[PDB]
Amino acid sequence: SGAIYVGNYRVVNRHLATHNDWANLVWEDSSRDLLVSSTTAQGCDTIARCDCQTGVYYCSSRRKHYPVSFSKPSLIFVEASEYYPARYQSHLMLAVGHSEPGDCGGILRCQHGVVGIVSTGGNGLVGFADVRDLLWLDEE
Ligand SMILES: [Zn+2]
Repeated sequence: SGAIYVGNYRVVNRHLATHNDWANLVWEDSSRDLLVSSTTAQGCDTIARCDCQTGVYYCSSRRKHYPVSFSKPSLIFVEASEYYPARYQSHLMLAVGHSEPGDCGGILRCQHGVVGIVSTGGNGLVGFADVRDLLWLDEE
């Protein structure tokens, strides 16, 4: 589990979105596994605005923060998980690392802020849904 709280936005994995999230929907994209909802309270998270490919992500299944190198956001085939069929996922970044389904929503950060959230796993890779292209999270 996990979310990004930027301004009056909450960013979650689309597959983990709640009724409240859908009742307060701003934007969602199945192909990216992202959903953004509106919040009453101001969040304090900063979205990274950069092309960094090194960062640190939180892995809840190991209670560890792992430094990782990660790929550029791309359209990648993802094998079946407990929450999606085998399919193409867009704006996805891969690293070598541990990811169980419960690790979805772990934050990946660099010196510039939040890069993305864990969205995929298996075959010894961890996949992160990028958020750095969503410049509208910074305003409104
Ligand atoms: Zn960065």
